[PDB]
Amino acid sequence: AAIVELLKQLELGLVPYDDIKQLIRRELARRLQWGYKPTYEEQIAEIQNLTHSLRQMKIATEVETLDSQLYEIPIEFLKIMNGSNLKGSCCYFKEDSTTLDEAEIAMLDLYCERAQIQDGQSVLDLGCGQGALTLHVAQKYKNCRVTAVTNSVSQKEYIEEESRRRNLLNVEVKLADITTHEMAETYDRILVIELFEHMKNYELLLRKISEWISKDGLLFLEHICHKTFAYHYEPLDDDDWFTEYVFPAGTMIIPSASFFLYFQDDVSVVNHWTLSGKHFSRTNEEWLKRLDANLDVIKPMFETLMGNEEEAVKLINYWRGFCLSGMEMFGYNNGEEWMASHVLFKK
Amino acid sequence: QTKKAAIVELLKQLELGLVPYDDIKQLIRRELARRLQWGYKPTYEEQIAEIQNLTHSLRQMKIATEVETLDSQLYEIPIEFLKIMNGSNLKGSCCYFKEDSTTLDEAEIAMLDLYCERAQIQDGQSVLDLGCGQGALTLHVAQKYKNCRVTAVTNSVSQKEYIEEESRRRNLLNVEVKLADITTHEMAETYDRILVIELFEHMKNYELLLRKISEWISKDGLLFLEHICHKTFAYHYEPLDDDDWFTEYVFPAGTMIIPSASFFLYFQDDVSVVNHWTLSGKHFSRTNEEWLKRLDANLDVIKPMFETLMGNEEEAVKLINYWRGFCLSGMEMFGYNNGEEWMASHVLFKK
Ligand SMILES: Nc1ncnc2c1ncn2[C@@H]1O[C@H](CSCC[C@H](N)C(=O)O)[C@@H](O)[C@H]1O
Ligand SMILES: Nc1ncnc2c1ncn2[C@@H]1O[C@H](CSCC[C@H](N)C(=O)O)[C@@H](O)[C@H]1O
Ligand SMILES: COc1cc2c(cc1OC)C[N@@H+](C)CC2
Ligand SMILES: COc1cc2c(cc1OC)C[N@@H+](C)CC2
Repeated sequence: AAIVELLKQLELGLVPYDDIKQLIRRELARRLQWGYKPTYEEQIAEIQNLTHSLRQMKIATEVETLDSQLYEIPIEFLKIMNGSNLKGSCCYFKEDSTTLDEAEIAMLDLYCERAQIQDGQSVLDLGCGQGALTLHVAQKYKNCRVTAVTNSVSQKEYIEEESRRRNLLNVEVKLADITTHEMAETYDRILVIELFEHMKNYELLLRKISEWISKDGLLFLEHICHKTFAYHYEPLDDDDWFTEYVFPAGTMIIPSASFFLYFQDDVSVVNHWTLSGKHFSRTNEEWLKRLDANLDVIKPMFETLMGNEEEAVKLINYWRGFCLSGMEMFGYNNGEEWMASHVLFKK
Repeated sequence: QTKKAAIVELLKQLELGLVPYDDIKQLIRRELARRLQWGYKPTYEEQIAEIQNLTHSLRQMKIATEVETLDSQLYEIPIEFLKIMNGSNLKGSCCYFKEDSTTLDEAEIAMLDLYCERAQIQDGQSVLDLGCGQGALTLHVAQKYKNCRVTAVTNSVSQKEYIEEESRRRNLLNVEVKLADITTHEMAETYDRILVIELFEHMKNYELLLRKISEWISKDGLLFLEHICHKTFAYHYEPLDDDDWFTEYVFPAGTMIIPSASFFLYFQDDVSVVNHWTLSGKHFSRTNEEWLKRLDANLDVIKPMFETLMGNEEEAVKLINYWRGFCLSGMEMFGYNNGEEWMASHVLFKK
């Protein structure tokens, strides 16, 4: 009700950044109050309830209404906001000199390091995005056989096209929905960068993925998380505007750092890392600098995409919201609440 | 320099029973505080990396070290002493106090019931009790699941003693007891439910131990585990520094590990976690406290017993204050910060 006018102000870009950030922190602080429990017994039971609950769901509900609101994004826009590698996920900022572009590379190298990728292997990039990791792995290891899987077509066409121009003869893009796709091939490395947040039955999904791992192969998983608790992105109450601010409810789950430790039926954990929230926070902060600095080019292309001025404005302030959501959320408490998690699995 | 010698004087005062209970609790809390400080990390990244350093280093060890010198200093205790210090079932592990007026006996019973609930024992099952102690669980499960066939495993000639005798004395078919080093025991038998109550703390290489135990699980069988823990970090029970007198006060060096509550989540190569609970440190705190009350109230019968077992009053004194420090260590460690630091973890595994 009284949030209906806040959402409207945010749409019209009336609320300045300082004010936005503080209103967001208020919402985060309320989420921590909600998520943290007085006794560790309860805290653990809340993870046990969510794990058991997801085990009676389908691999992912509402699969490509997610992929037409987001992910079917103009390439030309993502080239403005994202870095050169078009990484649509956490980047890694070692030092403060670290630009967005280096931060992209740093994170991608770390993946290859931590997934233990060697020149002649089959490599599978599930939820490939704009192909940042696929192209990286292809340029880096000439004899690797990379297969990037997406359900989008704007993504598929770009990666295919980009391979050709970068002259990467070892990339293969496969258009499919992973929730229902079955493939009889098998791979030495499987890589999943921030896909699981959109899915539900991690048991069925990891059972499905476990079979695409050849013997002695490995599955590498990045997911954002909270340090301690886990939850569906669903409003706390009548006053929570932040949860559905950017992601439409039902599209998102925020795992605990330990979450997929509870899903080791068909894969077994080998290694586990986490990584400060300040990394994704700066990533978002550089995505935001990128919008605001290129408004002059963004407005006219938004203005033609939405044949309209009623709405070119709402879409630009949507993307600010995205950025400021990630900036403050993962930034919260010097990066020690919401953060990223890296898990390495064998069969 | 003199702080090394200050410590050794403290240790002998404790052996001689010259330090009042409150002074002991105060000093223990100071070490505890310092372990928390050494344990917690300023970034979560460093915290998780610490768990990985330990999970990985254990995988290169053997299943257990100091095995028979653990069965000698501890776990070969005269039963006559245990019936005084422990409650009716001689449970030498965490009991469950739901209400402020829960007795020790009641509390033993409540934990034992909770094990059967969480391991989902059912009247027609084959049950293996690894590291059975004085068989508090074996006898309990045996009793009113008459068509179970409980099997207890111990490397302690004194523990095989008491169970076999007290199991025919209560007119029980089911109970069978085997004397074996679990570190080296192989067996071609196979069980619907394997219960492990506070055994792993003495082990090292958990990947090798759990590989072995899973081979003893029947199809659709379960593994139920209890281990004490700290909620966040894990560690070998080795001294922080030279001023740490508490870490080796009770348990011999290199015989104990304190896992994180999350620890065995990382040892799932041959088993698979189905459920996971923790349980407030107030239960084991209160348990150790009820044990301590039972000592002091029966010094009249414990003193001659310890004289008879030792050869001289000097060592009988040292021994009774040993057991006091056992229970005091337990009280303060697990009751620390209202029981939300050191505590008990329950894990249910399938094959
Ligand atoms: N059900 C599904 N089937 C196939 N691909 C999916 C999918 N759901 C989401 N995706 C893809 O997975 C990606 C998750 S966002 C991650 C982007 C990319 N992995 C990167 O690192 O930059 C989206 O870009 C989308 O293309
Ligand atoms: N290496 C080893 N092999 C077999 N048993 C061992 C062992 N190390 C310790 N134990 C046994 O494991 C138990 C740990 S104390 C727990 C006692 C019992 N489970 C109870 O709850 O009452 C003791 O009985 C000890 O004798
Ligand atoms: C900006 O906030 C978020 C950004 C992203 C994610 C989650 C965010 O906040 C929870 C998920 N990744 C899959 C895509 C990027
Ligand atoms: C009293 O402190 C402890 C008691 C016991 C344990 C650990 C204790 O302190 C860490 C372990 N169980 C195996 C045996 C009982």
